[PDB]
Amino acid sequence: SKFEYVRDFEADDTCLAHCWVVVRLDGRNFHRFAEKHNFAKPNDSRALQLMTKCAQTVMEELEDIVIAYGQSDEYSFVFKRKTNWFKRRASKFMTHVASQFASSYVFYWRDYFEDQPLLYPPGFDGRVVVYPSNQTLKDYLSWRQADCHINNLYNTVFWALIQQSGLTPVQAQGRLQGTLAADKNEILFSEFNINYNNELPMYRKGTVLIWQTKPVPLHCDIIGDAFWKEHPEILDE
Amino acid sequence: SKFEYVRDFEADDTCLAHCWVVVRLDGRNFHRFAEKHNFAKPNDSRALQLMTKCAQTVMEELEDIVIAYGQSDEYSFVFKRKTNWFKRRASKFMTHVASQFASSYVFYWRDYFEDQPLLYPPGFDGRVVVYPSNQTLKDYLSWRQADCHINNLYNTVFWALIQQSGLTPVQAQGRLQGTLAADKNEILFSEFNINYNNELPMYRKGTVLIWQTKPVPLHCDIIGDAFWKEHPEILDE
Amino acid sequence: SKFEYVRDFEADDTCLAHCWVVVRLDGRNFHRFAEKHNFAKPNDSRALQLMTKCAQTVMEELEDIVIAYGQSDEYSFVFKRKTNWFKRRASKFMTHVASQFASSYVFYWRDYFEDQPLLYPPGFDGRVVVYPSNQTLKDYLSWRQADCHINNLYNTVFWALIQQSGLTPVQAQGRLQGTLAADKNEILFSEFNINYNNELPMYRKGTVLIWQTKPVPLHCDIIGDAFWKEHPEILDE
Amino acid sequence: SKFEYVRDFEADDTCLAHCWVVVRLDGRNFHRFAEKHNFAKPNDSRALQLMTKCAQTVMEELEDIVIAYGQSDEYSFVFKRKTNWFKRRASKFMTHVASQFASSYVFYWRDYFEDQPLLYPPGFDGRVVVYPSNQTLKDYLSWRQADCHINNLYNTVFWALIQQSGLTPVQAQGRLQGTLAADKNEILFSEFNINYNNELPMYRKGTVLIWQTKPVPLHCDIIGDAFWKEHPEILDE
Ligand SMILES: Nc1nc2c(ncn2[C@H]2C[C@H](O)[C@@H](COP(=O)(O)OP(=O)(O)OP(=O)(O)O)O2)c(=O)[nH]1
Ligand SMILES: Nc1nc2c(ncn2[C@H]2C[C@H](O)[C@@H](COP(=O)(O)OP(=O)(O)OP(=O)(O)O)O2)c(=O)[nH]1
Ligand SMILES: Nc1nc2c(ncn2[C@H]2C[C@H](O)[C@@H](COP(=O)(O)OP(=O)(O)OP(=O)(O)O)O2)c(=O)[nH]1
Ligand SMILES: Nc1nc2c(ncn2[C@H]2C[C@H](O)[C@@H](COP(=O)(O)OP(=O)(O)OP(=O)(O)O)O2)c(=O)[nH]1
Ligand SMILES: [Mg+2]
Ligand SMILES: [Mg+2]
Ligand SMILES: [Mg+2]
Ligand SMILES: [Mg+2]
Ligand SMILES: [Mg+2]
Ligand SMILES: [Mg+2]
Ligand SMILES: [Mg+2]
Ligand SMILES: [Mg+2]
Ligand SMILES: [Mg+2]
Ligand SMILES: [Mg+2]
Ligand SMILES: [Mg+2]
Ligand SMILES: [Mg+2]
Repeated sequence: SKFEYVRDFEADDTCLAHCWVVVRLDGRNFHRFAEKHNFAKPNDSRALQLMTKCAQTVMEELEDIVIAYGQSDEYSFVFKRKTNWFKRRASKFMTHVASQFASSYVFYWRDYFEDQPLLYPPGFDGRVVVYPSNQTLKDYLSWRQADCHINNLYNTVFWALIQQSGLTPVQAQGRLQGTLAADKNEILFSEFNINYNNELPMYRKGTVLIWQTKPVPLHCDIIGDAFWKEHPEILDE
Repeated sequence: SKFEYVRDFEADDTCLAHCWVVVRLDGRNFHRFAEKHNFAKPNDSRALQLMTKCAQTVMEELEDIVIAYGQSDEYSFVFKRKTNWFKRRASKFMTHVASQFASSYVFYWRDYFEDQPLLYPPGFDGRVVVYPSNQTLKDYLSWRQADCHINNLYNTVFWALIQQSGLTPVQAQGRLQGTLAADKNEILFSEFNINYNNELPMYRKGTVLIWQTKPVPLHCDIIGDAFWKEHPEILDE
Repeated sequence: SKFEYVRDFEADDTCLAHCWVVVRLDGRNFHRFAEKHNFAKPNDSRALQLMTKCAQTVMEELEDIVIAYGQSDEYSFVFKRKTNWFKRRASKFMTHVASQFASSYVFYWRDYFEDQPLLYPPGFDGRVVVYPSNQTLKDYLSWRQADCHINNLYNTVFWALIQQSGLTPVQAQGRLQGTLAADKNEILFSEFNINYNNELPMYRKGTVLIWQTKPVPLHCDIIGDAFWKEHPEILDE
Repeated sequence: SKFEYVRDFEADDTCLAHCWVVVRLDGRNFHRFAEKHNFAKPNDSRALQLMTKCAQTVMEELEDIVIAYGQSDEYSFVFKRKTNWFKRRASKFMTHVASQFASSYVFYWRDYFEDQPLLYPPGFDGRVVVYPSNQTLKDYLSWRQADCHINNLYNTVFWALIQQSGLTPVQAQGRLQGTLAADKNEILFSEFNINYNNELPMYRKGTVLIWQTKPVPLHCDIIGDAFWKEHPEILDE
């Protein structure tokens, strides 16, 4: 050797046994990316589906992933809790998911933005997070979907006031400050004749991914017991 | 909130202060990748330069990277020890580097393999490693370059016995087993008239990357004090 | 400051939320300790009760400890899973438990070994371990009690062959090698007229500690659902 | 097994190679302890020497400790950077030091407080901290000694105003608020005829411990190059 001792400094990063491991990817500086690639506000069917695409690439190229959830510039992958893939080394789980996803992005870019030219190669960030119980995991997801629902309902009526109402951003925010759920939902139905509840289920619920085999996308609620009692092969395994 | 508590389970991963942080990327299952994309043995000018390309993308899109080194299906990025980028969160450092690199790969694929068609989107793995001293860091690099030199000298004469000598792999390995440095180096000069020491400096030394501004590639030795006394802006900062 | 920056190098050690934290203490070089303080084989009522003593000291001086279990030169303390004591910093949990226990040992030494003189100050080691589920925690305990039962049944018949049978250690081990449960249990009943099942419940079951208030010691089985259905205030909290 | 799988949940805690490991002990609730055991303000020769005692116990019973430093209710042990004791497992280093120290405390209590009766068994806390360079380590110590010097100079004149000047605490603090170094140092020399610089070197410099063999206590400055150039066997090893 004479130099291989340096390998000793590599610290362990094993994830806690019998726990759900979760890798959450989120595009870097994507606010600036959507700009330069003219993304549709508040939702851009192309983007969401490209992301859902990459997501599947990942769910197929990697392993033990029993579910994924996407929304905005992000995706979460939930590996089977008894996974033994890579000895549960957190560093592996996050870097493979992250790299795979990022190379799949530029790859399938044309399939979704046939007209639009990818200006530069995009960045993504990762992280691993361990959830000890099905409840905590479930809660994690709900935290995400719910985050989605709170952002879409905000952006939908936020951009309708800028575009279809001709208001500068600084205004639309000043006008929506303090509004409740029914508050915004009304500003839509009555101020733009938009019935939120009719919006695409991929904008107000995000995207789910399950095996059916292959990773079939869905836009159903995952916060309610129903979805889970309907799909028990996912958690009790 | 009502669900945001789940965020609390995200464990710290801060890297030890005043230490060199190092991210080392290495292509996944690349043995099978080089196969399907017909890579040249023992070296493939295209591959090495694409890698060196991505590497620069990374050194520009990210920050505080004072040096990089590449070889085979890998690259190491050494961030400035007093870096404060991302509060030294190991998870960030590795996933950005990994994702960026992977998206840049498919992006600039044509520029290097204009003829060859990228068959699928490639995978990369990451990791962070902290080195407490300039000596240990330097040793790390030497470990890499030296690893490079030991593999190239082995593969060069390993493939010359299979290709230009018509030997099955199982043979060439049985014939090289136990050979010393001068042993292989001779099997070349006298059995194929190949003077190893004349081989491309990018095959037997790998690739280095420094600022000159922009990331200029080099193929000089980094194991010898010379290189460092010649470039002190890199370590003593 | 001018020197306080060094405080920054103190790494986080927070234990995973909603998880059972467990500190397990085990006397250092106690084999040599029991020797010099003439401990009774295979059990020494003094030792076990001193340990159970210290254990209570700990359960009172520290907090959120919902249960403890002792045996041989060790004790395990199980903190309430939603504990927030010390922000769940693993380093605190283990060092307080360890120090407290060690000072209580020398303190109450006379109360248990009134005749015997403590020769030197004894050492103890600690560690923290996180268990994600009640099942895993329960399993942990069973692992301990069961370890206890497997050692006591071995030592009881191991020392009866050395003392009451006049056999050198090397022999008694050669004679017990390969024996089953009923094998040793018989070597007792028929070779020394000792009915194992009649042995003190503190030798073959160890010691448990629960609040009743104060930490009341017990010597009942904790591997069987009974104990738990009998004491639900412990886990479901 | 059938239960031993639970052992798998024990996470690694290895300290970074080629780095100074440091265990810092600090008495728990000692403010209340000194009270009940009538400690002398601002310094109590008994306490400081008992602590320095325990400290030596530790430096002898454990290993690779190349130096220690004490002051107030605390002590720091600095293990030799290339130590391999316990595979550098942080959990071991801190719990042994902590337990050993705590049992030695109650043990040698009489030798220092022959008159005073130890009321209850005392608590201590631990932690491990890794320093990458001799400079950072040195700085750590200076941080401690300097902390000592800043507290002793504050307490000395803080208690002289309460005792020898008959002022309630709330006052003495209101009077010392905003004073500089020369400010307090003068309030002494001129208001109580006390020349600080003449105070015991164990009160304004703390305590150091080196091998000479055995752990010989000292009260010299360790912040100045002198001490180190005078003792090079400690760091360059
Ligand atoms: N117009 C448009 N922009 C979108 C859409 N989905 C995501 N984005 C963009 C704008 C959002 O600021 C961004 C996602 O939020 P982030 O918090 O990740 O912001 P950003 O990516 O700048 O931050 P980060 O990369 O995490 O540092 O992606 C979409 O459907 N349409
Ligand atoms: N023909 C050819 N293959 C190359 C060249 N550079 C790298 N490779 C391939 C073959 C090597 O097995 C591989 C790099 O070694 P690795 O140990 O990373 O193997 P592999 O990527 O299969 O493992 P891993 O992905 O780490 O699990 O990349 C090249 O210039 N020419
Ligand atoms: N005679 C006697 N010895 C006992 C009794 N309880 C414990 N011991 C002693 C002998 C055992 O070897 C030791 C506990 O087992 P350990 O595996 O902890 O051994 P030891 O303490 O030497 O190792 P360690 O300190 O963990 O490095 O304590 C007892 O009741 N009677
Ligand atoms: N009278 C007196 N008290 C002392 C002496 N040395 C230490 N102490 C006591 C009073 C100080 O508040 C205490 C050491 O400071 P700490 O910050 O450790 O306070 P305390 O032990 O309450 O906090 P902790 O246990 O860390 O939670 O020990 C001494 O020589 N004389
Ligand atoms: Mg983010
Ligand atoms: Mg983002
Ligand atoms: Mg986002
Ligand atoms: Mg590898
Ligand atoms: Mg590879
Ligand atoms: Mg490789
Ligand atoms: Mg042990
Ligand atoms: Mg032991
Ligand atoms: Mg034991
Ligand atoms: Mg403290
Ligand atoms: Mg204290
Ligand atoms: Mg203190």
